[PDB]
Amino acid sequence: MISLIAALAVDRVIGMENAMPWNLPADLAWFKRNTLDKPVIMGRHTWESIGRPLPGRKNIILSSQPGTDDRVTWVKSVDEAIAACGDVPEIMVIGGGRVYEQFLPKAQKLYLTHIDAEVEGDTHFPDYEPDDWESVFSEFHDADAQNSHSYCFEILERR
Ligand SMILES: [Ca+2]
Repeated sequence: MISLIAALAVDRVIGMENAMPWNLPADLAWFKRNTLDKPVIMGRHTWESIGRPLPGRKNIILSSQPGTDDRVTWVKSVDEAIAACGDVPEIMVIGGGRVYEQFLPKAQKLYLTHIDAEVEGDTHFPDYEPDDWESVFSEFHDADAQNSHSYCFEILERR
């Protein structure tokens, strides 16, 4: 099964030109726990922003161009990205906006972090109809000494 994992603020904003104006270590723990030892699919832009391969995860990068980093696997299409993952229990799509948009229709589960922040962004998580999904897990947290804003984790399974 294919799953998407994403952190969205209001209006489904997931990305902008500059660094995000929030500090959320708790989402980073969440992210790590949910993707550990599972193959991750990402678009070129996200790859560039992370800058190194994610440790203890097979890394698949989608690009129309030839790859520039032999440490990861580069694919030229959605279908090949899938095939390069092999036979695994769960494939994680970690971004970005263009990528999620193409994988949403094939995903069976979503791992979302809702952040209570209003930011100007140029990238949005695709629109989804909550009714097509079953909320299997949800858990709210207030901002604290370590997390700049309140947030909520939620796990949705396709009905
Ligand atoms: Ca922003």
